[PDB]
Amino acid sequence: SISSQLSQWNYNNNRVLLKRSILKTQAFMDQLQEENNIRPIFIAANEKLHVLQLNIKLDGQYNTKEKNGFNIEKKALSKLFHSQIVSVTNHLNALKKRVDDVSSKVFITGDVNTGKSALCNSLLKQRLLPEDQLPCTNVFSEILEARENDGIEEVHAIPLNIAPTLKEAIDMYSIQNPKTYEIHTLKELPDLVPQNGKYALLKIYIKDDKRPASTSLLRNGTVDISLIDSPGLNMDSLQTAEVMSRQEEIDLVIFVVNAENQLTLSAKEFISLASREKKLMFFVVKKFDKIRDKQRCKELILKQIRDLSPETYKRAADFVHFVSKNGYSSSDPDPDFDSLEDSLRNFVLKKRSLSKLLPAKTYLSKLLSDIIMISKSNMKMYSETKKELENKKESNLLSIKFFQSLYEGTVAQKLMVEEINLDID
Amino acid sequence: SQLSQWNYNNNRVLLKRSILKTQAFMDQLQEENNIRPIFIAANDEREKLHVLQLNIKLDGQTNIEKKALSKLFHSQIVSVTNHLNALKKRVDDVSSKVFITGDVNTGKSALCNSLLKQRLLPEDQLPCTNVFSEILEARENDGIEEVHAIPLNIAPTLKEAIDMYSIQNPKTYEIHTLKELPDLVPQNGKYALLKIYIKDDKRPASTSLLRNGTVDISLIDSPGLNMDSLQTAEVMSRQEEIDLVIFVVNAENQLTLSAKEFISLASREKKLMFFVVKKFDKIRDKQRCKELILKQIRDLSPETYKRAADFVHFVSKNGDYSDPDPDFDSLEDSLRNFVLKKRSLSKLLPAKTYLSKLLSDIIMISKSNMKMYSEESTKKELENKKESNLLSIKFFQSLYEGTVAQKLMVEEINLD
Ligand SMILES: Nc1nc2c(ncn2[C@@H]2O[C@H](COP(=O)(O)OP(=O)(O)OP(=O)(O)O)[C@@H](O)[C@H]2O)c(=O)[nH]1
Ligand SMILES: Nc1nc2c(ncn2[C@@H]2O[C@H](COP(=O)(O)OP(=O)(O)OP(=O)(O)O)[C@@H](O)[C@H]2O)c(=O)[nH]1
Ligand SMILES: [Mg+2]
Ligand SMILES: [Mg+2]
Ligand code: NA
Ligand code: NA
Repeated sequence: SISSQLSQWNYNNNRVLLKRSILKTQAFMDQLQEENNIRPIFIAANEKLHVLQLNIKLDGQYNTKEKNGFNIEKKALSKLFHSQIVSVTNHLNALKKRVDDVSSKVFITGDVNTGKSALCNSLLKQRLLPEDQLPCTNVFSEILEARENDGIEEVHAIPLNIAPTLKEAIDMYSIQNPKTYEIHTLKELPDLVPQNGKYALLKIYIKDDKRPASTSLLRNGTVDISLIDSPGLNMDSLQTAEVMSRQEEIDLVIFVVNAENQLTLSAKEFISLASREKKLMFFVVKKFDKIRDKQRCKELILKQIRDLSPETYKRAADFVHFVSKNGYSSSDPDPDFDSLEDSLRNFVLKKRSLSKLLPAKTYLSKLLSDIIMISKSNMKMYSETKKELENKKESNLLSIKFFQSLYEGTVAQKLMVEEINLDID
Repeated sequence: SQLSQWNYNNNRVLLKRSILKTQAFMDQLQEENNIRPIFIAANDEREKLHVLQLNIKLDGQTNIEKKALSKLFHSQIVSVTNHLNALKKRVDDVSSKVFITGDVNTGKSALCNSLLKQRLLPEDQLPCTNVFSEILEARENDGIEEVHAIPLNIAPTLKEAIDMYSIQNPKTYEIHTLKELPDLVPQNGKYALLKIYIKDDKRPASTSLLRNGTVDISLIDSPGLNMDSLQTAEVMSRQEEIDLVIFVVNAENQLTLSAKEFISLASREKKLMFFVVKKFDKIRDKQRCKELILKQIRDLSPETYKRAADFVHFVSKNGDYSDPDPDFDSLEDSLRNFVLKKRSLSKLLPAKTYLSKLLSDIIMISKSNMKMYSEESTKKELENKKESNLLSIKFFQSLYEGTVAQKLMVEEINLD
């Protein structure tokens, strides 16, 4: 208890440190946007940024080995860069809201038909979420404890018509404000989960009465936990975008891998984007019982995880798992699943600083790195009609002082962020 | 049948001329866009375009002015120009290249082995085919059954490496036997394409597909979609260089997003393609899985849907003929009908469909650019800017009259 009390003490301290770091990194962000507005900055270069990358893609156009670049002039690129500034600011606010929150939101996502719904059902030891051979979950399914809903086991279907976008409709939901959700029982879930054109979020309130609290995930007595079953990747273009959007508003990712396909391209597109903030995530490989070349399949998944996120591969004993339990509490042990359940429980409940706060430090360190790289480039370059020349030389000097100060500030802030130690437990 | 082939050769010559005329229209637009940018719309809006649609996406992330948009659209011109080149090569070729592609682990290689009734191409549960494996009749290689492996280092990129290939030029390929095939197919970082010469003597010519005696056929086993970003890109590019598509669908997933991205792009020219639903024996809800796939076919290509009996097939034939299969026999019969008998539909129609689509887009671009300049800063700038407007208006007047006339030329090519 003394170690658990030191962890809670350390966690609340680091929570305060990262909240201030987000505040000041956002202020460096705000300085960039204000500077880019008055005189455009330099984005071109001939290595790459982590978060502030400006990558232009033509829809329906695939470059096999083409130059890209497109040779857009400076002023047009900076107007597109402003969208990258807004995107990072929204992500920064998503991290700040998560840091202030004390609850841990777990995200179980992956390609279509990998077994995410079956894995969530396994975590609760009850067949609650619909599972099907054909594409099933089309609406985000969030399982919560029944305490918040006064102890009634029912489903709150968040309608999509209450807000212009999905994110705004989810944020609108409050149990005290009816008609922002429709009351449904637990038994219409097969009818609710495919209606992606009607509902944005399914608030599923249940009681984790099955299995005692010492080894139950939702009823741990320590941390409020939220379980979110995600629609499949590689199905719809908008569906993928919505899954991308959720990743920024959840604390923990459990990525479900189909053993035959290994990490697919649609899967790599998610993990690499999540890696902007999430140094560590869970990789659960289902349907491994089918594989007959297990050793070669073994090495192929790990080799891909090593590249997509080497910290997870470094800690593969706790984060890489190969389960076969499919569509509970049977007389059979199933040690593969129990080992994931213990590793998961240990991560969410004992290592708060690692499970909850590490995404903030990783993103801050990466975002500050980019602002350092951007300042360095604009410095070297700004160092390099007649009537219009006098004001162009004056404006160039007015921003070389800006990028000099912004350079100095972010080099300092990066070193300050590294002073935070989240691997205490 | 003697008369029927005379109309085929005439249309092959008629399409060849329209391709050369549209190729020149493309060059003129690219030349004009370089000296003075053109007016284009980014989103769909109304009166949308078929092939020259310009949709912008910032990679990694539920604005832009005239100059910058035209630089973006220039790369779309060269893609259409390169696509027009690949079509011109196809109308030149009297053979039919059949492309068997789809998502990873759908059964692309297994379907090729079934069409040849021979366990030739490697099959594996885990991702296997990474190099384009194309199968020819051994009569083109002096009757020698071997593998010609085209190295990738012989040319800067992959496309030029295949066109470099010549059986008479040595070391532009590497001689390999058929048994080593499991070792060459995963080396996408070393080889660009595998030339596989076999003899289709396992079944008589009346039922064989490669040795039919009527039409030269080439069977191409494709790397799986949704694996690598570059690997998917080369699959996009190979589509433009083949005459027929056999899309292999994974039954439990139906048409994935990566699948829809192939088909929708191939729909720009190919109104008809084959859909083989493999692993259908494992499906529990066969009726609902059938309906799901068919509905997706209807939206992705209605022409294939109205002929679903000839193009949409559900086969349980798998890897793991050392007994005939009725569901699979219906696939080969309909396939043989498409490549051998209905040559004008399977070989010439793609060229015509692209031309009618592209020419329709030039007309709209020319018409819209035309009226838009007709609406309207130092004194030196204005006088030069005015003359450039007059120069671009006169250009699009010529391009409008040229492509409207070429539109009628293409629509009067009667295939049936
Ligand atoms: N052999 C085996 N079958 C599995 C496993 N996990 C799921 N399945 C089966 O594969 C199918 C997929 O079940 P789901 O729970 O719905 O997986 P999903 O990721 O949620 O699929 P979608 O929601 O539609 O995107 C089900 O029929 C399961 O019975 C597994 O670990 N091993
Ligand atoms: N049940 C069933 N299994 C199949 C079927 N076709 C192939 N398989 C099996 O699924 C696996 C796929 O093998 P492949 O022939 O290489 O399929 P593929 O499309 O070429 O996969 P890649 O080349 O790696 O992209 C093999 O182990 C086959 O035995 C089928 O129609 N039904
Ligand atoms: Mg699901
Ligand atoms: Mg294959
Ligand atoms: Na499913
Ligand atoms: Na395979």
